[PDB]
Amino acid sequence: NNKYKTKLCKNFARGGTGFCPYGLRCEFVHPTDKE
Ligand SMILES: [Zn+2]
Repeated sequence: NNKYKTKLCKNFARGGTGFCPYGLRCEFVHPTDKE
């Protein structure tokens, strides 16, 4: 289900930028990040 590391970025939150400045190195987990 969840290992608790599913922190959808404020960047990728609807109404935000949609781009994390950190990219892949972003600590916040993207909804794009699949297994
Ligand atoms: Zn991110």
